[PDB]
Amino acid sequence: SLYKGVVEEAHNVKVIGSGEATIVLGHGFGTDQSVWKHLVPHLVDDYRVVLYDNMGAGTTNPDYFDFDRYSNLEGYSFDLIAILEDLKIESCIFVGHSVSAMIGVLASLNRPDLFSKIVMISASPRYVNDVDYQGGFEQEDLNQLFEAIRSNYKAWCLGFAPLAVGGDMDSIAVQEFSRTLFNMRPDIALSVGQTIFQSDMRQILPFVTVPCHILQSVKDLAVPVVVSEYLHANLGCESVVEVIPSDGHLPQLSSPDSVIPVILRHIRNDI
Repeated sequence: SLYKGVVEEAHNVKVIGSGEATIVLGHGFGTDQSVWKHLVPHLVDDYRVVLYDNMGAGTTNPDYFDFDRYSNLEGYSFDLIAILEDLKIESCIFVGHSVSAMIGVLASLNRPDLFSKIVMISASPRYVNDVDYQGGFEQEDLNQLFEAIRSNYKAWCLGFAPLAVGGDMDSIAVQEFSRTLFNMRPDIALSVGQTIFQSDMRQILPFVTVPCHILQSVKDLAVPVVVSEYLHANLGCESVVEVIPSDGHLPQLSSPDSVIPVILRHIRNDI
């Protein structure tokens, strides 16, 4: 089949660890499964861990990027479901970073039986400000971002990576994220950037039935703190919010000492 060439090969699927329960880790825009490097060592002894890359990431084949399939987030949610079915995983804890949080939400709406919980990191149901909604961006801000990608992809990557990652502009996390951003095919980065930035998942939040743990940095370029409160209030499922005293959109990569313990508590404990 209902959701789908090897699925495991196309998504660079890696299955590691051992245990009764399975954790599936979904990464955000501009990075890949390497974003979970500091988390994975704390999971492998207790859980089976599934890592995969989103179609369109620089580590994936650009010839497999189906513009119709990925014209909405549902295309990524069907790839996630196909990965779970391919592996015969009947239930998982899903940890979704950035766009993967909404991808996970959508997959749980299509298949709630496959998810016991969703742990979101840097999630947002809508980036653009609306009448009674603070997303953090005006349409003009996105228009400037897309113009910069059209004009000079390399310069945009170098200017955007320290802003998205936060903290020290010469850190290893900034260098890793500039590298994975620049590994994307520029036209795919622009197409995906537009699909994500123009998404609006608000209407479906009350229909979510899988419990959600909402985690984010207090200072995140793409996610005002208010978005975490908006998610908690509007998700129809049982949810909990934890705002971390950290800076950055990829905090599990840039501040692991303070961020990893928080992610671990939400994975290991139920609401």
